[PDB]
Amino acid sequence: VLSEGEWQLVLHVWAKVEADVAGHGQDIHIRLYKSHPETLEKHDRFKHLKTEAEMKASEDLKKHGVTVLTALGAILKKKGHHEAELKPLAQSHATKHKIPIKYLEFISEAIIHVLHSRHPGDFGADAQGAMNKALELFRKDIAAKYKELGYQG
Ligand code: HEM
Ligand SMILES: [O]
Repeated sequence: VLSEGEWQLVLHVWAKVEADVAGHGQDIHIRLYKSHPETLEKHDRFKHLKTEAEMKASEDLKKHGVTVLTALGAILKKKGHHEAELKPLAQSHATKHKIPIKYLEFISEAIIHVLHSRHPGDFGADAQGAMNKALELFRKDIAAKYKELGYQG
């Protein structure tokens, strides 16, 4: 649904994330947990972290951020052909972690906020539009996989 040109913008900005995976991971999760504190209760391994300082001091959270962004980066680089990458993710998030689709909108907001926060120059109107479209397709496809697993999250 994205043009080849929009995908180049998504991957261009993604390389900036890859220059600091762990720092982007942290900032996205702190944003997620600070703005949507109910998501913290679904991150049972992190729910004891109540302050942004406790969160930034958690090397465990920092590691998880790398795991999330690494997985998300692999999806974005497939330019929409991510069936195989989304399958394990939908399986675990729908059946094991029980993360609703709405929480994916929340982390999507957080990703975009952090990207603009760190790269206001490269992440302009067009890049934001493309990244929003890419994250939108990601949630759309993963919601379809949720239903196929019988969980509508
Ligand atoms: C872009 C969106 C997301 C991506 C790419 C992502 C990716 C991952 C990956 C790769 C794992 C480890 C393997 C697995 O169990 O599937 C994981 C674990 C997990 N994710 Fe997600 N995730 C996303 C969003 C979320 C959100 C919004 C939550 C809400 C709290 C969440 C909750 C969890 C939990 C609870 C685990 C298990 C961690 C543990 O207890 O060790 N995920 N995620
Ligand atoms: O995650």
